[PDB]
Amino acid sequence: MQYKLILNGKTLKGETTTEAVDAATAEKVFKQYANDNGVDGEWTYDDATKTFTVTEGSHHHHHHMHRDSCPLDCKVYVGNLGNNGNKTELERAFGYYGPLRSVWVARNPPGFAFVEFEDPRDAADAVRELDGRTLCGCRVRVELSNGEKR
RNA sequence: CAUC
Repeated sequence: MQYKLILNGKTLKGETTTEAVDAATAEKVFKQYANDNGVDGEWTYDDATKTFTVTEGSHHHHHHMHRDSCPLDCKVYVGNLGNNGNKTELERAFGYYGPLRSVWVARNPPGFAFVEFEDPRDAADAVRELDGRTLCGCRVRVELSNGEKR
């Protein structure tokens, strides 16, 4: 019986078919043809239209409509926290919403500090649920850090 | 939004 395959990639994309028994032969035929175009992403199958797919993430190229919202932008600010310069509380508070990359706190009876996350969405979620309330024992103004010029 |  014949089966289909789609090679959804950034630049090289396409589709083909083959005579097989089922996935037990189609899943060891398309593996060659896909690598001959050069795709080798998410190996998929549809059990109602009998059509494989391989949505690319292996030919080492991708871009879309993003720039000033990347892993570089993840720096954050926190202040009016309460008298604490030990980082541990705010560090687990930050990394709780999602993994950090760096944390800083000052030297003179502080209640003010700085932070950097790994995903800019970890910083965004943290900023959205750490602000204007309380964390250590104060009112926590929490913002993205303005401390850059590219 | 710096006390590094």
